[PDB]
Amino acid sequence: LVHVASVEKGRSYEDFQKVYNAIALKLREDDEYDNYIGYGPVLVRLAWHISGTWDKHDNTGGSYGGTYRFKKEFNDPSNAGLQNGFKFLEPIHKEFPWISSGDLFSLGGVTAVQEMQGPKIPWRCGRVDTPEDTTPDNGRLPDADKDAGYVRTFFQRLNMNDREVVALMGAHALGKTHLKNSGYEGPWGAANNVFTNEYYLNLLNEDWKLEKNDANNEQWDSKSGYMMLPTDYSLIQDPKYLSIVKEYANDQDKFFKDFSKAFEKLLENGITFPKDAPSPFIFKTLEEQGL
Ligand code: HEM
Repeated sequence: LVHVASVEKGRSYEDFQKVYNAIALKLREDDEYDNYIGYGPVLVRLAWHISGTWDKHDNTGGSYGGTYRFKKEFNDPSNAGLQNGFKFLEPIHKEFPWISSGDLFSLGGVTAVQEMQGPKIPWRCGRVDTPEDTTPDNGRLPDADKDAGYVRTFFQRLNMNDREVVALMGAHALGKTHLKNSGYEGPWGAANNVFTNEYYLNLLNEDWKLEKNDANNEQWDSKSGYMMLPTDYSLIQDPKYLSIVKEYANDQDKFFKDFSKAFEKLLENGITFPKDAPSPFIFKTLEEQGL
């Protein structure tokens, strides 16, 4: 498959900035969701899950075709709980009916991170909705009950290397697990709706204890009320992952720069951009705009 980026006809920077503003303002307004964590965490989880179905071998999956909108992908077990992020973005799509689904889903992730005080993520437009028969089959998204060699091998299908995987994983400072969605329960830290290098600091500073949870799954629990998944705990079991974890713990700006590069690569995998295409857009925050 080739997937050529096609700008939505007649739209420019100013148009996409209005869709960003709309998402950012509704993030401000619906602050009560999930005990006052707000929708920002589920929105970056949604942008990583629409993107994480990609396979570099045959160019199937990825963010381009906006296929999460179809039943098969929407009802994938690994996506339980994302229906909340979909329902949030849906009034915004009715307001701007011209934006493609993959562009809206991916832009929700960019808006969430920058409004939660994160790095600026450059974003590119151009995904085109594709038919229901291009919807990836269930089962391409990663398991939590596994080790550092599973993680390295999995992320290789999206050709992410070690540094990219560790940086990407740092988005687990946001939000929390929910027993009814994934069989795991608890947050990764205290400030779970502000983007910081906290996940790395908890991983190197907490006295973690392995316990079974109410779903019979194992997880690492700390005295502080925080949890780590087996796949998360892997990053300090592997000698190569652990030097990067330490590096991000001592330097949030290096983590912000590397997370910025890898989240954009994750959102653009599987998409060919012609060089007549617009440069990546850097969107302003509500705060930068005085709104
Ligand atoms: C091996 C990789 C990964 C695994 C096994 C994994 C697994 C999970 C699980 C089990 C949950 C909890 C879902 C729930 O109960 O609602 C979760 C949540 C979340 N994940 Fe990951 N994760 C992985 C990678 C990533 C990456 C690369 C990102 C983002 C760039 C990410 C972002 C999030 C966010 C922000 C949440 C919280 C959402 C919320 O609060 O509802 N994850 N992850």
